[PDB]
Amino acid sequence: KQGPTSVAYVEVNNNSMLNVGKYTLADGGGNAFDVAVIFAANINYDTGTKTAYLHFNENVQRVLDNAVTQIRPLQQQGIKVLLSVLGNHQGAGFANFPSQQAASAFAKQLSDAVAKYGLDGVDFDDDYAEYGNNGTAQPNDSSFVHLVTALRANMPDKIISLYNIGPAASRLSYGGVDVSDKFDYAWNPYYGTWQVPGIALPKAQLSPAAVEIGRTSRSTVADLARRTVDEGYGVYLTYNLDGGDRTADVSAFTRELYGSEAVRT
Repeated sequence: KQGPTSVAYVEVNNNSMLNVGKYTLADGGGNAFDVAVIFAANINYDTGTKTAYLHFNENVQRVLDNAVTQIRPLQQQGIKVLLSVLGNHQGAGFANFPSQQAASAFAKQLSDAVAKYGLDGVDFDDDYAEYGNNGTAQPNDSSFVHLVTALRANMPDKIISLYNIGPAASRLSYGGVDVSDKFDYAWNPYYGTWQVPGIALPKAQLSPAAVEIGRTSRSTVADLARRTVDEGYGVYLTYNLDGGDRTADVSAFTRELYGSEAVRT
């Protein structure tokens, strides 16, 4: 196969991670999706100890517990599985850790979870942190740099991506350390639009295109996939892959990115 890296987010509250592996190319049998993102674990905040901590809801916990049936088969077929981490309305976000020491401890929780569940990496979606809640601080400009540096050092051979949104997303430099190059990819969160991420990564690692499989018109899925290839960008983002038969929607972009329609098992 040859073309941009395709990513699929799955809201595990309602959908199965396995749907991502159901799609292959008619010509070649290659994967229609290269990366699968578990959406999403959380950054919670313990008001008592004034410490943020990683949290998994019932659904997230459940698929993680069942890695052998939910994640593992996706990986055997060559799809990389990432755990997305999102804000949870508790004031703590990726941009307000009080110190390097504090961000590092959270980064360790991340790498420990990735190691413990055999994941390929982590995705950051600094949304819903609702900074300030529970007496927390607003975003500062070293928190994220400290979090990313520590994580990258914890799992140097794995994936770390950025969902381009929120405070964290524009706090990539501090004290001479720009953490842009510690990200493997970065992509646009706005479905049905082309918005190039600001992060300092080469075209090969960015996805200005964003689509919601099923919602975005197949004509826009296609125009976005086409511009991706035309402009030379190396990543393409699909959000909310569900269990319906989305063969036509996947083919919309696979024909332009890879030159083959998709088949679904």
